[PDB]
Amino acid sequence: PTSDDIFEREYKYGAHNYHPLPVALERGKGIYLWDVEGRKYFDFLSSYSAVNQGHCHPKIVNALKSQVDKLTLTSRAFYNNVLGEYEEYITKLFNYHKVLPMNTGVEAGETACKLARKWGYTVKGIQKYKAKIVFAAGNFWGRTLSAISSSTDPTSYDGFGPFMPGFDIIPYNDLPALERALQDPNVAAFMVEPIQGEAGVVVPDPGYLMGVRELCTRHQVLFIADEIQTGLARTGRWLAVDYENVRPDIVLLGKALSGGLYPVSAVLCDDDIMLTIKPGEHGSTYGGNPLGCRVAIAALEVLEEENLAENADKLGIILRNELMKLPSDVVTAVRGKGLLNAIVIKETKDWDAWKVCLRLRDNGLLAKPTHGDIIRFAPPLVIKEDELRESIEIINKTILSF
Amino acid sequence: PTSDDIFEREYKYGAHNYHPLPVALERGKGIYLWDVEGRKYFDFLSSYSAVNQGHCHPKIVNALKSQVDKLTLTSRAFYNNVLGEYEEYITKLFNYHKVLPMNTGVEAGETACKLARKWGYTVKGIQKYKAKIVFAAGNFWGRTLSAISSSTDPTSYDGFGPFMPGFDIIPYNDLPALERALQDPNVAAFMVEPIQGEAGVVVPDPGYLMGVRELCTRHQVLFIADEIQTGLARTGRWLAVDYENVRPDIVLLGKALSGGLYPVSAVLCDDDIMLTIKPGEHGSTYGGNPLGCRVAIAALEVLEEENLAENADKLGIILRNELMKLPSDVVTAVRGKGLLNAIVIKETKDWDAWKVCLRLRDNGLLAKPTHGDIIRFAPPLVIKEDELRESIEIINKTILSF
Amino acid sequence: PTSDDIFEREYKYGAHNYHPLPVALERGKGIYLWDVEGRKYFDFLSSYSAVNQGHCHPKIVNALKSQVDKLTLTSRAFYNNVLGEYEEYITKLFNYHKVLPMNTGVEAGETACKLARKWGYTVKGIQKYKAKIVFAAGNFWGRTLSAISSSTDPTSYDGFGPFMPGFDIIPYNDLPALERALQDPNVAAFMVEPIQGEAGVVVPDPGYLMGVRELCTRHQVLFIADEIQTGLARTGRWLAVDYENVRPDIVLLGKALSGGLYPVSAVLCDDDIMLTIKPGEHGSTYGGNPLGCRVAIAALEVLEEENLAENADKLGIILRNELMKLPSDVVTAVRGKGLLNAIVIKETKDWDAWKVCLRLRDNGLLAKPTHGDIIRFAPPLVIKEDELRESIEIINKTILSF
Ligand SMILES: Cc1ncc(COP(=O)(O)O)c(CNC2C=C(C(=O)O)CCC2)c1O
Ligand SMILES: Cc1ncc(COP(=O)(O)O)c(CN[C@H]2C=C(C(=O)O)CCC2)c1O
Ligand SMILES: Cc1ncc(COP(=O)(O)O)c(CNc2cccc(C(=O)O)c2)c1O
Repeated sequence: PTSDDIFEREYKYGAHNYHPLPVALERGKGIYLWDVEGRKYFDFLSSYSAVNQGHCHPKIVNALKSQVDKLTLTSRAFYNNVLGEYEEYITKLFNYHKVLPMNTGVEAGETACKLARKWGYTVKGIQKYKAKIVFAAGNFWGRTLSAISSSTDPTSYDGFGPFMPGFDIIPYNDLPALERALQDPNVAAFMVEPIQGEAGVVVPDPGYLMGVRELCTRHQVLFIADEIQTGLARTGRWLAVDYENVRPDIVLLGKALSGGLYPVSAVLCDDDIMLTIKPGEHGSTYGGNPLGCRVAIAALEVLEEENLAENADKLGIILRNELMKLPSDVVTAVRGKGLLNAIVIKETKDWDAWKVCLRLRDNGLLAKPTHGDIIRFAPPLVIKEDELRESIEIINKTILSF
Repeated sequence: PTSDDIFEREYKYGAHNYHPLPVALERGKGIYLWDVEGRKYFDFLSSYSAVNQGHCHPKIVNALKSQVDKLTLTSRAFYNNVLGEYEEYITKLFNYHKVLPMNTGVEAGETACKLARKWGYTVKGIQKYKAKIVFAAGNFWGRTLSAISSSTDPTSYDGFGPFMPGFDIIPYNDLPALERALQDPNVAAFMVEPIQGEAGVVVPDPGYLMGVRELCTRHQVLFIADEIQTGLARTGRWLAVDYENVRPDIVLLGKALSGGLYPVSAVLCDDDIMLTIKPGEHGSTYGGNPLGCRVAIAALEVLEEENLAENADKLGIILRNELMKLPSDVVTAVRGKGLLNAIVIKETKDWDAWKVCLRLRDNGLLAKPTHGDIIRFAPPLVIKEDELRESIEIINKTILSF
Repeated sequence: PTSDDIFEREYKYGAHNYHPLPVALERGKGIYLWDVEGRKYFDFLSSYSAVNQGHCHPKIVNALKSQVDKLTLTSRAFYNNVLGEYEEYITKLFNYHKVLPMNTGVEAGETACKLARKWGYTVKGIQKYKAKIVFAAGNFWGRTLSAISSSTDPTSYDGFGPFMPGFDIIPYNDLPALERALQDPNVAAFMVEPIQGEAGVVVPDPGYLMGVRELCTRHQVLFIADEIQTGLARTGRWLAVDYENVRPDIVLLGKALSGGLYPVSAVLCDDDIMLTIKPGEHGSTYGGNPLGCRVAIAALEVLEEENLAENADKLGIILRNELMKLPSDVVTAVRGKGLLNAIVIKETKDWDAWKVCLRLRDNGLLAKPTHGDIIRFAPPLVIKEDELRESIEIINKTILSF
């Protein structure tokens, strides 16, 4: 019942794999969240880009409610009338031959690694089990053994047994390093985030994505774009990669694909790649279930109908321009695209990002630091200019109160 | 004859592999340098740590002058009376069984890689040509094909053909990454600089070197310490690694080993490692020549007799403490050990490190930026407190004139 | 103090990467060397062609002595008044646009490989990292990982980890093999020694160098001539390649470039090749230092003023003609050009080249076998006919005493 009671209970019956910001939410609608004491807050995290369409979006909620009375899961042992409709929809929306439905973001990543590997052997001709996938330092795509194996962050891999072989890491936003890495004919793919979220919203230099595409094509290497956090209007486009008109070989979607109402994930690619996996060689119990498909279609429609991409683009500019007005002795950097932004706090003797977020919380705005001194600002794409302007002032006062 | 004439001539008859600070020196003594116009300057670069003992140190100069009239080079085909004297001296000074004499820093590095590899196969038992050497990102140990192959800096490797296999790179100042890397039994060694010079004087966290030593020992991996720039009193100790009482398996020395009077390099290690290389398997025409050995002995004696290490330690503190008094909107960071220091210039619309160095030059102090916004401050170890204090003020005025 | 004490000391404190001829020299002047017991010897090795001008040549010694009191090293971070003077001198002497100054022979070689590669990509248009450099079997250009990678001699490469990719080897003195090799458009250069020194003074057939030049030009491949041992009057010309009037694309000089007083190396080529390397892409701490430049200028002047080339040519003929008078059951072959010569000892049950060299030593002449049965005879170019005649008799008696 009480925030402290809630914290207390979780601490007793739940694993301590997290250290959340001490706020106990019980309701959320649009850009707002309310804790157990009734206090309202601006959501400047969007569940890590999962609630782009805002919390409990009516249209998506309706889709869930209508389908639950009909069918929720049959398993892929049999067909369900909804999946194919969703598949046709998403493949045409993103312009790819097929889609492989999964549940979580890591799963989409695993699927991509399996597609890349399978393709490397069956199509590229790499000798069995000598295939490698290159990743960029600072990457974050999940918590599976394989995912943490490509991580350069000790917090993800330290203490977690022997790691997955075949994973090469190179610096991010580095075309020369990529080119150097692609000299090995055993490389099957390169997986990259158009903008690294958890690394601290690190935006690569303009031309980077074009370079990656040119390099991968030239060396017969698959370009896997992890758009699980940057895609679906978040950065101001359907896919962050759209900013440079780049067409990755494989695109990974997740989070906002369901508006935060169901774990839905997707991996898009053409037949020459997708069909390397035969019947019975890959799957998931919940992947492609009826319920998740209806919410996915609805979540995608919301993004389309409400032109959330153009909104994100317009308002992001304002957000960044205003944030840049803050004192350099305070905010050392402001970066992002669309509504995926972050500020770098100059950690000193007294203050730090956590403290800023605690006080920010006290002033009605919810956010969390990514790397101790980096604070992410990513409010639902349904936010309005005035609402943005109000939150911006909450950020200003908090920042200027230390 | 004229500075501009000098620049002009070099531009016409010399390769453009450099873009030096526009100053044409013709004389140097101790901490001072004089250009062709007679203008005196404080040397805050020390020829990249090669003139620790100061320019044209009388004692070293005498050693060179006496030996040149006797013998300079016989080649290693025959013995010369000087080499063995030097060997006994340096091995006992640094407490290692033997020393392999070479000329340049890269050569010492190459020798270490060859020792590591040879040892990996003959002693560790690694299968022929599967041995790997791990390096830390940001490393810089020369310009040979092999050296640039371990580099993460595009300026060193871009455009320079296929690279040397067997070189693994991990982040610097990262014990978890090292440990993860040492899981491969094929790793023969880990080469690290106690403090990365060219990376921008990046000092690892206290305990790092102890961790590296513990990790290497535990995994039967050679710990190669590149002390070519941090050693010989530069950081305040005979070897920077002395700060944590760590004993690397192989130590690389160069630069100041001759006071800047002759290219002399050295690789120190015990018999179990050194003796893996048999007669006729490694060498150099000039390595271990009589002339270089006399200057080397003299250069080492100067460091000892004049207690330059303790001086570097004492004055470095002052240098850093004073530099830290500068405005944060100007100097964003000050780092170093002994007289190996650097400041990070907040590059803005108007100013940058090059400009600061140009004006610094105009005010009588010579220094050069390492990475566009990083300026190194490393004056000869023979500098005095008042002289340091004077140069410090030259730095202050220049910094505060923008 | 004693020869055996000297051998003993080195064996204890120095790496065993060599097995020199048991002679402990302490002084050398001109063509003579004196050991610790005062015994005088004729130097028939010239420090592997490093002391062409004779040991401790007064003119070169003076140059070193004058410059040491002024400036020795500033580093390439700043300009020094001497370098440009030397550059203008050497470029005009050899008739090439520019010169890239380095320290050791291998470094000049590495620089050439980097120039060839860089040129291959930026000017020839070879795809990134597919460029190859062809070498001739029996080649020897140093001890770096890259250098040993082109070696066909097990003693240089065996046990030294994975090798450098992109290095193709073809038989020496073989135009058809070269032509066949140059069919691959990815070949950027061909590095050759006009006469292979360490292979055992193997002189190619007349017309070979002309063929190489015609072939390289026709296939847009750089002709890199390693004149580090054959150049600077040693064979009877400024460059051994002068014998056929061939102009290589890149010329490598070293050893005698300083008369054995300082490690000085040089790589000469025109702008279209030299300028492919931009500022900050290649260098060396000691490369182009003031001290080395003065000795280099002096060493070159000595060669010029004293007409050492014509002397080497004249006396070499006498040396070879006399050596050929030896019994075939003893000396199976006599070869060379200028003062770069060698005899092939018919190794039998009792005698061998080492033994001949040991007894030769006992008779006052110092030489060393290159490949067990090949003995090199290369005395300083300052030798006189009578002195040569005397040494020739020492060779005769020794050879005829078995
Ligand atoms: C870019 C990216 N790709 C994949 C994933 C993994 O998605 P999930 O498996 O559905 O979580 C992510 C993860 N995004 C975050 C998850 C967090 C969490 O574990 O609590 C925190 C922060 C980001 C991303 O980012
Ligand atoms: C730490 C370290 N180790 C080796 C070397 C290479 O030694 P050299 O072959 O003697 O140069 C260096 C190089 N230091 C610098 C060299 C240059 C240059 O090539 O001009 C510039 C800056 C530093 C080390 O730093
Ligand atoms: C033809 C040639 N090119 C380059 C080199 C290497 O120069 P270095 O200055 O030694 O780096 C050489 C090496 N010449 C040599 C012959 C015998 C023995 C040695 C040695 O002891 O390593 C060197 C040649 O020949």
